[PDB]
Amino acid sequence: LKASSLRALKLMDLSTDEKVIALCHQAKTPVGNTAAISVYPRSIPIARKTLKEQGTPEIRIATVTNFPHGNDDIEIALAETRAAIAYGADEVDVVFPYRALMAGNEQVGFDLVKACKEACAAANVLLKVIIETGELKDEALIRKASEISIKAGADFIKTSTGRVAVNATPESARIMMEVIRDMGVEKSVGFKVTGGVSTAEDAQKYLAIADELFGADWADARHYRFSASGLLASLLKALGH
Repeated sequence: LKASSLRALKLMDLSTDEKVIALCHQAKTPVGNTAAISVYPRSIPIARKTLKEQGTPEIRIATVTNFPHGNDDIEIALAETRAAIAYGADEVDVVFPYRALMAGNEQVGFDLVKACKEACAAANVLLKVIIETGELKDEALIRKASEISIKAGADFIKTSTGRVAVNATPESARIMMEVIRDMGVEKSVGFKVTGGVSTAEDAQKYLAIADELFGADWADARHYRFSASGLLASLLKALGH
């Protein structure tokens, strides 16, 4: 559990200016740095300044766009993504238009993700795509949203916004990672769990899914992330802090 907890901590996207600064401080933990912090776009500049000032410039800055709604207006999602890039994001987590998919429109999800990926790729920014598994609910829809996102060039597929009633489950995590495996894209596509990981014991289980599917070396920071309320504290407690 100590080994899994240290591993999970180093895979976290940890999520007023004073609160952003505090977040950056919290990412620099006694046992190592989280992979990233996650803030709203407007907070990226002050976060970058803080991370540099505390000597942790390698902590990535992630942000969110089309968020949390997953609306199907490509031009708005793209403008927000371009703004996130311009603010200085290292990574952008865009919400997939999951309601449109549930209404039978697969193409708009492809087009939205693709537009955002093209912007991100031009700037060497990673794109994560939030599919909102807790709203999709159905295995087939979770697979479909995952598949479309991957085909459109997602660098990560992500369970959830954290803003709806149901976020990640072990089953939705397994389904999404199976899509990565089945599509043969494990080298280029990561998986991010949001919600459902309250404890160090939970984190261990989610990591074990990846280890079982791909082998224990797969889940590095380019391929696996965590975000959940309370998780950092639980991980630190497991590690003696």
